[PDB]
Amino acid sequence: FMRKVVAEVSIIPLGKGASVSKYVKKAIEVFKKYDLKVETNAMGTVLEGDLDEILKAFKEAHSTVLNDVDRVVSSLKIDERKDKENTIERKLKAIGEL
Amino acid sequence: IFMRKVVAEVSIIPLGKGASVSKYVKKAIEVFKKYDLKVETNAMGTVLEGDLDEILKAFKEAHSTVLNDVDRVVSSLKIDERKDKENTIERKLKAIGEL
Amino acid sequence: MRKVVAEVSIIPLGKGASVSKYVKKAIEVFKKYDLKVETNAMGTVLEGDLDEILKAFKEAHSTVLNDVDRVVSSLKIDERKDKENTIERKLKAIGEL
Amino acid sequence: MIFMRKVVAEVSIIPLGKGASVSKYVKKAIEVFKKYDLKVETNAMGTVLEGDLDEILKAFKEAHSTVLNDVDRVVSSLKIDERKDKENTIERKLKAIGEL
Repeated sequence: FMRKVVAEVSIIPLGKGASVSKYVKKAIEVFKKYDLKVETNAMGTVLEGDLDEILKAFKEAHSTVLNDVDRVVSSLKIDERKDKENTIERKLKAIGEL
Repeated sequence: IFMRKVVAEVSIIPLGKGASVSKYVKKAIEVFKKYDLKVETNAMGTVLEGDLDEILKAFKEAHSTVLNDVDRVVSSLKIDERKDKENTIERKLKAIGEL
Repeated sequence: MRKVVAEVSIIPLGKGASVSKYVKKAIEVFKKYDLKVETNAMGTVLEGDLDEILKAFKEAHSTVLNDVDRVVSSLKIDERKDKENTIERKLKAIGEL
Repeated sequence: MIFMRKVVAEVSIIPLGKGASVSKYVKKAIEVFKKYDLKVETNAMGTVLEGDLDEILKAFKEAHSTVLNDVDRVVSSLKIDERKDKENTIERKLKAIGEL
């Protein structure tokens, strides 16, 4: 990485009803192809790594799901700072989660 | 006796105090322990599982707790609810093989 | 009165292509409350009491859930205590009014 | 605008700096978006964009980065709504929602 950040992604296919886990699992598999730390939770997936890699993984993940459906709503949230390292563990420690 | 279970995610961001906002966020998270909710904090937000009304109240309090020490706060609440299957963190994670 | 400016986005997960149909229903719900409502292409901005917004949010979400099996709704709140916060004030502060 | 893959999006660039006021930084981000080949419609909680997906991703990164140059931390969000069965435009969504 050159410019590390911490992010969270959510990819939701529309028009396929409520059972969409099969599509979401596909998106998660996409992130794992990149040089990123992947921590999936029940409402999205947190990523740690190069900003460009995250942007590319986000687009691919979104696009992969869209390939199987007609509409997808995807969200990408980036948290980047200059005063400290941008890592998952640092954020967790800062709030006493470790 | 009445449980309308949903899974949600909350993020509270205090503004005007620079980059170091963890001290405020920690306080907001503490609030959740007072409610009958499952709490799973991650690096970008806090996932909650429990009654919808309880999550709405916990959200308002967490938001307000931070606003007490800062001048401005931007808070987000996302709700995921379905009526065909149980709304639990465990089931969602199992469904995608994370458990 | 505890005024805030907020944004609500509701995603209904159905098997048809028209979601706007259900979202329109959610927007009508907002209008039953004492709130200023400004809908845009990605969500609806609300201005009014925090409690009223929380109630309106819950009802809008629930109304859509009555038509589809799953709904993902988001509520974002921007509250400040140093100044009065309103839709028009926020817009003018950035020269977008 | 010029595109190969049009989508409708909403962005919010939140600077974590000194003082509750962030208007200066927010306007800076908005000016960045306007420099790209996109339709820009700012509302009180975010900025809606219409244009090519890649142009939006580029604009997003630059807006986020330009704000980060002035403050020590930035939390930026991008939400994309893309469909293949109908055109992805602000106008269509507004007409479909009863606003136009």
